[PDB]
Amino acid sequence: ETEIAKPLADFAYSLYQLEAGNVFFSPVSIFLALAMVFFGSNGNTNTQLLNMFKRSFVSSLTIDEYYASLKLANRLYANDQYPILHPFLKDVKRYLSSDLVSVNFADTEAARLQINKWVSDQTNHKINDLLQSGTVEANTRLIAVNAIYFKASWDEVFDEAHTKPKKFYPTPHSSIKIPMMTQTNGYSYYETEDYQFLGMDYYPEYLKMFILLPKSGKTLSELQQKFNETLLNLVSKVAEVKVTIPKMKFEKQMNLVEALKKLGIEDLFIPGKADLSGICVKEKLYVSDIVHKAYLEFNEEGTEEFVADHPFLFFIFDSRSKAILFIGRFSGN
Repeated sequence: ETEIAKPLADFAYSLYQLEAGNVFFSPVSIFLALAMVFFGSNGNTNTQLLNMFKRSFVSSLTIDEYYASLKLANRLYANDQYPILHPFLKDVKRYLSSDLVSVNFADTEAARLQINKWVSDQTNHKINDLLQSGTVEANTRLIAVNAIYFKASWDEVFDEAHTKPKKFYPTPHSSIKIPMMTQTNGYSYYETEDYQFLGMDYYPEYLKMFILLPKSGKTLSELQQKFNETLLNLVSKVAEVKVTIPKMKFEKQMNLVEALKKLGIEDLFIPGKADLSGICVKEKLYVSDIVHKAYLEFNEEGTEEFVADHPFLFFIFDSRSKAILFIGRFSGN
């Protein structure tokens, strides 16, 4: 549980810094995807994986997460031609509640459609078309598709009649008028010279969303180069706040190969060089594409003093495991 939290949060931020005005993804979803190939990898492939996200222990994390709903859709799709080692299929289910499925890549479009529909199922049809065309090819060996579906009501829902459009400042010069939610209520709170830090509970209340709102004459960009830690900000919160935050919708699809390459994971995507001998010994597998989509709303109702009217960072936190389920940024597009 907590043993995973610290390298998970360090991985979360590292990817967040490689990122575009608004950002939204699930560190946990990608981290368990990496977990799957780590389990199946050896040699240099496995070392670059191990050095990236730092035997598991994650089976302790996975058991934490379920029971509103939180559903993981973590899955490898392996070309038909390849026999797959049985211990890997057992461990990936036992310790990660994930699996590898052998699939007919002949008829590339139909396989792609079957996968996107599988992903739709586990995401109550809110993560759809996760695979874009030309991510699968009749000779593709291994693709990883990756998402978490999170639906939860605010502990303290907003009164829709107070949702007034207000000025939001991508930069102190410029301005754009957007719908914002307001209410006055009890919230977790902490403050420095440089930012405010707000906690908004979901229900159940160990699910919370957090916002780091830069104060004073500091922009998000300069502040970002000073974290993360985010997990420590957790420990320091204690307050009644009048909260005004944008009411918005995040739907980010991301092909992660280039970010993960930049992070130091490379052999995994190189044919011939990738070592997935723990998945298939009778043929050379390699990852053509890891694809991730993340959906989430700032809604009066939840997912689907403090005025967040300039750029801010946000993350969705599970206090049980201390896991950063989602991390993101809102800059006004």
